[PDB]
Amino acid sequence: EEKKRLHLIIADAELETVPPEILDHPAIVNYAKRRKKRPEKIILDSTYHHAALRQLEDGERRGRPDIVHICLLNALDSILNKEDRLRVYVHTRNDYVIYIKPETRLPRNYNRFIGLMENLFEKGAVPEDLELLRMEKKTLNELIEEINPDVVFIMHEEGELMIPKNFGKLLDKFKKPTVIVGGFPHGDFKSKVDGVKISLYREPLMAWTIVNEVIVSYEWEVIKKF
Amino acid sequence: EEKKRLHLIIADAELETVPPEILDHPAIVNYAKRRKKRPEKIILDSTYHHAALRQLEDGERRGRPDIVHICLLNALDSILNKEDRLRVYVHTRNDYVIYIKPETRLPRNYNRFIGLMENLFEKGAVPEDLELLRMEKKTLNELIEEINPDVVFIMHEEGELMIPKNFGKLLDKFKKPTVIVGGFPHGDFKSKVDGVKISLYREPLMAWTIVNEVIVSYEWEVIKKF
Ligand SMILES: Nc1ncnc2c1ncn2[C@@H]1O[C@H](CO)[C@@H](O)[C@H]1O
Ligand SMILES: Nc1ncnc2c1ncn2[C@@H]1O[C@H](CO)[C@@H](O)[C@H]1O
Ligand SMILES: O=S([O-])[O-]
Ligand SMILES: O=S([O-])[O-]
Ligand SMILES: O=S([O-])[O-]
Ligand SMILES: O=S([O-])[O-]
Ligand SMILES: [Cl-]
Ligand SMILES: [Cl-]
Repeated sequence: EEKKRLHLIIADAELETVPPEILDHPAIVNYAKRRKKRPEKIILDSTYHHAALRQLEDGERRGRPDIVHICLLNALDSILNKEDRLRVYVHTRNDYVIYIKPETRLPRNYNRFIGLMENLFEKGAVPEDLELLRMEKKTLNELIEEINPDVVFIMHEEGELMIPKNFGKLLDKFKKPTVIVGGFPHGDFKSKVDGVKISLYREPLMAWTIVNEVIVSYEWEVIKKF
Repeated sequence: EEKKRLHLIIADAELETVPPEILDHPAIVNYAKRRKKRPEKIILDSTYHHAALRQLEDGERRGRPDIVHICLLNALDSILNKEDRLRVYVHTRNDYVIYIKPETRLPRNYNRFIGLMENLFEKGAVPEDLELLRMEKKTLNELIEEINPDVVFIMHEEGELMIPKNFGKLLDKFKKPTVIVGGFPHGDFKSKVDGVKISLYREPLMAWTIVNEVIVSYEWEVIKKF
């Protein structure tokens, strides 16, 4: 825990159980009936639950646990992760953080991932002994305080434009760089924290693409055998 | 169609409708009843269908359409794709090929992706006019013949070890390099074609990780503004 590592936060993520406001919406009730599950225990998924989101605040961007899934598959299966050069976290839109042990094997199947998220939200930590995933009430600033990095970067389409290769070289100049990528499909961050905004392209990209550019660019600097 | 581009083939992919042999397996019948769908029309998914795979040849590696989904999300959302430097194809374990127009927006949600695959397998091309996805009976060699590349690389854990950065530099020395990545979770390729085997790491990696390493490494060579 003294070697250089990237601390990557997928932040303001659209990962939540079904909003209390819409628990009785027919599309929710029908879905939960079919799944034989209590609605309040179910992970919100706009693919199934869109009809119920029409009237919800930010309804159009909520319920995107797919973004976290694909980001985490990309991050945890990375060479950077295997070389013990990555720590990854999820901060959700409702100010919960998920801590992930680096050795975690995330379900490749999305539906199995959702099942895992349902278990995590219910029990607070999974599995019982290992606690490969652990969740608690926490703001993005509180998380950053815990990491105590020497620099915070916020990946932002409007930030300082950098060639991805060059951003990797920049990250390798720090001991404990934190990079924040939004876990939401469009719009602004909800959590304004101090950090350096960095663009890698002058068009919007998906979170997983940004994850890949950052991780791969860093890999080729920080792993001396590369 | 004269600029350098990477032609990326996700090959021998575990993407198929339910095997004829197991259509009457209870786990298949129950699943298809629940989905109100004809079993033969359903995409095989080991997450739901594993009980029926126990006795099938290669049962343990079949029904992994998740691998294709995550590979294609990674490929199509890439900067390389946006710069018109990528052509991507799927060749399946049953000798079908899927051609993908570069502008295709793949469903981010896995279950919506499966629905799209069901439609594609049924109709041969989707959507009706656009034909962003098109499928036909075809071997991997026949596909390579169509591409007519100046080099074929086969990403293989046992191949010539290369630093990913350096493989990108190598790819940029060709006009029309084809790269093959297996779309199967473990084991050997089924389709032996002529090509140069390249390892990027001396441990096994998932297909999507290899996809990211290849695409990102190439990007930083082939896109002159990088
Ligand atoms: N062009 C871009 N450069 C850098 N980060 C980006 C870009 N497009 C999107 N992102 C990041 O991905 C998230 C999801 O699109 C955004 O909240 C942001 O963190
Ligand atoms: N270490 C590796 N180097 C290169 N390609 C690999 C490696 N591990 C797996 N692959 C590729 O990913 C596919 C799925 O693991 C394999 O069939 C192969 O194409
Ligand atoms: O059955 S309820 O606890 O999901
Ligand atoms: O990893 S499991 O979801 O196939
Ligand atoms: O209803 S059957 O055609 O899937
Ligand atoms: O892109 S759709 O699957 O959310
Ligand atoms: Cl929540
Ligand atoms: Cl098939």
